[PDB]
Amino acid sequence: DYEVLYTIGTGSYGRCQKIRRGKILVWKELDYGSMTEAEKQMLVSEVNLLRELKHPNIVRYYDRIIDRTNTTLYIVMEYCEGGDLASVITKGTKERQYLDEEFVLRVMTQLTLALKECHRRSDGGHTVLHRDLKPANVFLDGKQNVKLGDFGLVGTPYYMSPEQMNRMSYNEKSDIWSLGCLLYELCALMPPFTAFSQKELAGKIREGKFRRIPYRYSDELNEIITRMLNLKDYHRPSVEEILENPLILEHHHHH
Ligand SMILES: CN(C)C(=O)c1cccc(Nc2nc(OCC3CCCCC3)c3[nH]cnc3n2)c1
Repeated sequence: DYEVLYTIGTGSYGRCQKIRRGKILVWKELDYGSMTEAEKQMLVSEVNLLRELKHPNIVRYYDRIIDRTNTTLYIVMEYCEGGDLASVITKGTKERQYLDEEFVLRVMTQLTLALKECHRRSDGGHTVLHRDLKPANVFLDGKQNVKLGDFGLVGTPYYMSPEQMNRMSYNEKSDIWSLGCLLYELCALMPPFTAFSQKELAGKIREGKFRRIPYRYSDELNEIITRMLNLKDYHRPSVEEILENPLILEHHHHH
């Protein structure tokens, strides 16, 4: 059993609390109480799927607690001392300091490794797609290594992939599109498409145009991020094609 320190916040899946076993962790509070037998069964399936993922750049699963009185499944996971990537981005904006290209390459490399484990399971395993890849779902450890978490169970691109816009199923290249949006935003300190309404946003995406990332950043880094933002999913690189990029070196794999 564990002790609750405080509530960190509330995600779309439910509340997340900082807890202590004296190992510091978090749990995600998944309330199955309004669910039918069928819906609860789906929940079990997804949680069992996600439970299997293991990777140094994926938030580590630790345990599950079934609390029948509270009608709640508590999913115990790694606490990430460094916070989220969103706060890094807002920090850069406030300080008027762009992130170093080296740090961007570390984030791109580690997130792509994380997604590689999902898209290409190292252990046989059923493929998983993240489905909610945005700076708020990317956490950081004490050394600011990437820990991808909060797997998916506005006038912002993150909630409009071209697959959504075209009524086609979310696929692995839809994850890559979101990765492109995220890395773009890390470099420019703003998303590649901005708008006041979904309609205006859809218009901007459909044109597929956006500013170059800042000239701080090499042509090679601009090109691979841009490639992830191709309108056609088959023009976007797979995780293997990303990792083959000449920019990505051994030391980008862990800091
Ligand atoms: C808003 N935010 C990221 C924080 O307050 C914060 C600050 C320092 C360390 C952490 N550390 C952390 N935060 C998490 O989820 C954050 C929570 C999720 C629901 C939406 C609001 C914010 C974690 N999930 C798994 N491991 C985690 N480690 C979070």
